[PDB]
Amino acid sequence: KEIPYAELLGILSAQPTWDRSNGFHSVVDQYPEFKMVAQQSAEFDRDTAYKVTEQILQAHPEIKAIWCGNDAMALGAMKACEAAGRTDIYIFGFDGAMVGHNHNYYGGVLAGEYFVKFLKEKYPD
Amino acid sequence: KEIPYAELLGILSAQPTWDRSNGFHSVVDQYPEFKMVAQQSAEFDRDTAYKVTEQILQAHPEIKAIWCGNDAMALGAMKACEAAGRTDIYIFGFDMVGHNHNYYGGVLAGEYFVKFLKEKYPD
Repeated sequence: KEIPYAELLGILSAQPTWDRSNGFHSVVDQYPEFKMVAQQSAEFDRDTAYKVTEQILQAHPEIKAIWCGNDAMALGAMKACEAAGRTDIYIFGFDGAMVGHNHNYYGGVLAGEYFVKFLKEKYPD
Repeated sequence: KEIPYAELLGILSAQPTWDRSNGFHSVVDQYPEFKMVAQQSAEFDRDTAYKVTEQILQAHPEIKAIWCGNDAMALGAMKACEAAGRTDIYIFGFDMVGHNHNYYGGVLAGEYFVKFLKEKYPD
């Protein structure tokens, strides 16, 4: 039933962080089977994402996926999963590159659609 | 030895959030005994802070203090601490090439946070 996941946020003071995450959540939050059990900044950085993911894996072992606000954080997350033997966890991300929406928000929307479609196929009810 | 704490940030897209937090950290980060174990927006909102703090207290029972980017969040955090029986936790709050008023308010709040907590928890 439930698909628990974690999210790695970018730098909290940087607008791309909010736009990517908000776009992602505009989609994923419509599918209540997806449960965000952890959400933390990894500062758009690979080494920080490794450290943060290592901690998330210990506190929330049930996660099936991690969505990341840039490629560097996804790479660090993937390394941490490998180091923990958690090669089962799926890693996703969007790297980019106010009234209305922009590039980072729409990219988060499309990334969220893919995240839902992929994970509902792997983990149907 | 160490003094773990949590920070409740304002609305992430609002510049006062960052001026206040950056001024606070310009002081606190110089003192290595203070360790920020959780940092999360509570949207400058009391009821959001209540819910966010309830979650932080369960993930990070080691915390001895919470610093908040406005009064509304401090009040929500205080209520959450009471609800969890954690009346031991101290709550604090305050309500770009140059520096501005919110930054200097954060600096003064951080100086007070350090002084107060170092008197409560001396080496």
